[PDB]
Amino acid sequence: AESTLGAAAAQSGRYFGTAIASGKLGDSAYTTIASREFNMVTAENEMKIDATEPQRGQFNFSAGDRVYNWAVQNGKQVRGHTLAWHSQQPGWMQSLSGSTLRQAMIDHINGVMGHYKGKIAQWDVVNEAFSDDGSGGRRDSNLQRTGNDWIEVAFRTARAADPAAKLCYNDYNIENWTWAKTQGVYNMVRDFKQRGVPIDCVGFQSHFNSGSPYNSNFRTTLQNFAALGVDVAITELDIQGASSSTYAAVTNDCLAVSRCLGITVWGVRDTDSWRSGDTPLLFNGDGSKKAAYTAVLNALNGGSSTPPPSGGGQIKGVGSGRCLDVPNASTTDGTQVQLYDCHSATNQQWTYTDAGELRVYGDKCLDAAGTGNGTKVQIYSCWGGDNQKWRLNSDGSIVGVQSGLCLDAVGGGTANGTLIQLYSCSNGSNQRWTRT
Amino acid sequence: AESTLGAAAAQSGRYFGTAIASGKLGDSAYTTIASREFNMVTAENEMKIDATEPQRGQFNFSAGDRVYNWAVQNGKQVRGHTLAWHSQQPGWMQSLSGSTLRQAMIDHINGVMGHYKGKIAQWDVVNEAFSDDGSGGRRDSNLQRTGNDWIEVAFRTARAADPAAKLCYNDYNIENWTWAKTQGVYNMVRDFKQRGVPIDCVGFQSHFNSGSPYNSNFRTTLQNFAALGVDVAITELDIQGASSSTYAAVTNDCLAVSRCLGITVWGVRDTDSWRSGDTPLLFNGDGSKKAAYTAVLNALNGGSSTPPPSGGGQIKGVGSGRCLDVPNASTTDGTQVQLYDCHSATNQQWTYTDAGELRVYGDKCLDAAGTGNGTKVQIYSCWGGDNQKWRLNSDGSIVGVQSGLCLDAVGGGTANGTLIQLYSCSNGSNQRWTRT
Ligand SMILES: O[C@@H]1[C@@H](O)[C@H](O[C@@H]2CO[C@@H](O[C@@H]3CO[C@@H](O)[C@H](O)[C@H]3O)[C@H](O)[C@H]2O)OC[C@H]1O
Ligand SMILES: O[C@@H]1[C@@H](O)[C@H](O[C@@H]2CO[C@@H](O[C@@H]3CO[C@@H](O)[C@H](O)[C@H]3O)[C@H](O)[C@H]2O)OC[C@H]1O
Ligand SMILES: O[C@@H]1[C@@H](O)[C@H](O[C@@H]2CO[C@@H](O[C@@H]3CO[C@@H](O)[C@H](O)[C@H]3O)[C@H](O)[C@H]2O)OC[C@H]1O
Ligand SMILES: O[C@@H]1[C@@H](O)[C@H](O[C@@H]2CO[C@@H](O)[C@H](O)[C@H]2O)OC[C@H]1O
Ligand SMILES: O[C@@H]1[C@@H](O)[C@H](O[C@@H]2CO[C@@H](O)[C@H](O)[C@H]2O)OC[C@H]1O
Ligand SMILES: O[C@@H]1[C@@H](O)[C@H](O[C@@H]2CO[C@@H](O)[C@H](O)[C@H]2O)OC[C@H]1O
Ligand SMILES: O[C@@H]1[C@@H](O)[C@H](O)OC[C@H]1O
Ligand SMILES: O[C@@H]1[C@@H](O)[C@H](O)OC[C@H]1O
Repeated sequence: AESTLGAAAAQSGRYFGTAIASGKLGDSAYTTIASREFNMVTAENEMKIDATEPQRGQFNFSAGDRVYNWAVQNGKQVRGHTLAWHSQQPGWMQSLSGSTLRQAMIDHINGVMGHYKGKIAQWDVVNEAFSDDGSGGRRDSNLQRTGNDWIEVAFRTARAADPAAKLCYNDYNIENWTWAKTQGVYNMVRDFKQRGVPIDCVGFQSHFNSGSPYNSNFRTTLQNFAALGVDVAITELDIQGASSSTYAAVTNDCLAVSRCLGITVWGVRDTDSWRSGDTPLLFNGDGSKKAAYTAVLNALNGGSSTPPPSGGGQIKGVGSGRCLDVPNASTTDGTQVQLYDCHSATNQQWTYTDAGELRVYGDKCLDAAGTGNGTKVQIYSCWGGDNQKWRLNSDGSIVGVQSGLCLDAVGGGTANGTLIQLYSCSNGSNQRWTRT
Repeated sequence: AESTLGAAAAQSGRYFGTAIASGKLGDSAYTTIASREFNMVTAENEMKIDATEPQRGQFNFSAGDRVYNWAVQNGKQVRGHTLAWHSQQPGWMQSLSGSTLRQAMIDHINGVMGHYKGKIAQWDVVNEAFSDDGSGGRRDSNLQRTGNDWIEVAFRTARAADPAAKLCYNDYNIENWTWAKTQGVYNMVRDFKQRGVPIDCVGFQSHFNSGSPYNSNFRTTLQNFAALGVDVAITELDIQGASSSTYAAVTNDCLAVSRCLGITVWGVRDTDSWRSGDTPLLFNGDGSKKAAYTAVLNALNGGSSTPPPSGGGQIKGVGSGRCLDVPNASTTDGTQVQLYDCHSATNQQWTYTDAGELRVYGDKCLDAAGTGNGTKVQIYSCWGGDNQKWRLNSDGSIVGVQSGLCLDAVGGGTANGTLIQLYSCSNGSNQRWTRT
């Protein structure tokens, strides 16, 4: 079922999930995508400390169960997030310290895991316990101030509460092997395994942005932890800008490590993101698939046999043999493109950007002035509009992110001068193109 | 005066205005920008038919004077918009026809211009009277069915009401000289001027987008109308995606036409735009100046003494005599840039795009990881974020759109390897650059 992320992921024995917000489950557009694309669910906030234990000793699972129920009803496994954490603690817990806090921490773990016993695949037992100052030490929080052994205690408590669950330590900025934080978590996990402290997995949040960017050494980081005898999981994936290349790279890294269980993107649509401003997810506001969605799916399906055109390249249609060409190498906005015999000419050299654009001349974008059939495909100044973004389907077609339509040679004409338009996608040779 | 659009425009005897919404005059961030940047105002809706005459015979100038007064008290002239139009007519007018309507049009023109007699610089007497079907003929409206001569009557009536006001015919899609609509309006005005019909100006709304793209022949259109003996004005300018080149082009088209009175953009911030989705204005919602803002300001001030580079060029520091360089021509995201002896190489070839990016390698963007002083300036995959958009100030400084900070050579360093950071613009030589 290589047509959806979850099913594609399943072809390598992995899962592909998302974070579900219970308040969005009544949104049909939202649930339609969520249910179809993922086979793993994480509650975005519903299973956190403040949501599950509002007052000390009083547990509440109405919010968490709404997410859980929806997940199982739709055939998805669930990752519990999160049991021990310095953030989003209910007021009563924030005011605790020392042994009083230590026991509350333990009491909380028993209460939540007990309620969900035998129903959770993975639990992020402890979340973000290391600092970002750069020395890879522990984050100073009320939890850490109860004693360095609090994490160990949390894991032992969790194991006893629900032995069927995989116990994960979850954190961010621990993807780049060169960062001190990453090495600090490694040493802790190694220490745990050596002394018999219960831990089965390490979750790498994977919140990538220009501040803490993706680095190919992520694969080694994954291998390094995997070699300690624990599984690894990409738990909260989102990339600032949503580079197609970066999304594909992350996917291939996980697929390269046998112990990488799966990938969870932190949200469904960009509009649902905790950082919508970074348009970091795979679907945009209107629910359409972004260029990065296609790159992720293709990556899950094993990628392509031959490497795409590195910088520049021509787009040749199979049912014509001609290359996508801008009439008379013009650079005037609003110029409808056409089919024409191939040759070395800039007005026939298109570049597919990580943003999903098909640029010509370096700053002119394949543009669609409309969303319906017949819409002329032209060139317009690049500005990032969804009508300037395209997805390159494995079947050789090129669909408009905004329109959902495919680049179509009018009347299936193959002769030179044949204009390009937007028409319902098919499989006709007048809609398939070959990178070169 | 050359730090604000209005002032820069004033240098050539022109003006630079915007459309003011009475409901936003209580928003200090709105007015802080409006009062500072523009010296001409058009009420976005407050002076239209339905707003000034909710019932035949009874005029309500409250909202209108609110805008007019704010304008005058803040040193701005006013464009009256608009006296006779098929849109936004009150309910009672939308039903009138023939004679009674013709008389209603006249009375309305008399009432409004009477109230504002001698206070209005330009009045859009007639708005959008030609259709977009491609015939080049009049639009079929209750107003047109009263007699093809309605437009002539409106102008004769207007001249009578207030002879001190320049009377304009305003429309959209009349910017491209090759369009039939444009010719339809051209012939009418030519006829009017010959037969003596009182008309002083033609307003070009200038709403450019992928559907009706800006075309360089726009200057030809302006020059052809100017030749007829009428003034011309860019009345409701907004460019989809707000390309710097296009904004600069339209500005130069006006500066090249002795009869072009000035330029008005249809709104203050992108969030105030009637078409926010197209982010077609000069200011972002947070109030920051967009790349296009600087392109317009530079254009109004007479452009750069030397013709700016055309994609893929070097950026050399004035104080160091060294170029903006990507260490070892690395392509990895997060790599901070440096200064280095200038030489022909891709890691020194920067392309400034219409969106305001400084690209390298084709799909890598000069990127600011944060917004405070000391923020590292690096390269990151291009995605259109404001932390990847820059303004090329005429003084040679390069300011980040998001941060409002200038590219800065750390500690005024001048040697190879000096790193680049963001910092408060200081006019220092380590913040000045020459593009070649
Ligand atoms: O709630 C959590 C967020 O607070 C957390 O924020 C991360 C903070 O660090 C960011 O990267 C920094 C970039 O600048 C360097 O100097 C710092 O050393 C880096 O840590 C990172 O991008 C943010 O996401 O993210 C996880 C949330 O749960
Ligand atoms: O007002 C509260 C909101 O600010 C709060 O926002 C949530 C904060 O956590 C987000 O998820 C985290 C992302 O970073 C990872 O490192 C963490 O592990 C995640 O838990 C979540 O997406 C936001 O919605 O939600 C509750 C509001 O009351
Ligand atoms: O609900 C009403 C709104 O829909 C209405 O929107 C205004 C419509 O006119 C816009 O200005 C015109 C843009 O097109 C040009 O050709 C015309 O000449 C302009 O007048 C204006 O910006 C919108 O706000 O406003 C009133 C609401 O009640
Ligand atoms: O205007 C006409 C187009 O609308 C028409 O479009 C075709 C519809 O059927 C699809 O299978 C074809 O691929 C598509 O081109 O083509 C003829 C043109 O005159
Ligand atoms: O209300 C009017 C709009 O309907 C009008 O729309 C234009 C129609 O033609 C297209 O080519 C243009 O892109 C589009 O803006 O614009 C003027 C406005 O007053
Ligand atoms: O390289 C940086 C200098 O360019 C920077 O210069 C300061 C800019 O702001 C002005 O108000 C100060 O007077 C001036 O010194 O200082 C920091 C340095 O790293
Ligand atoms: O765009 C076409 C150009 O590429 C070709 O060389 O000559 C014919 C033109 O229409
Ligand atoms: O990036 C620099 C490169 O351009 C120069 O040639 O050698 C030194 C490098 O740091």
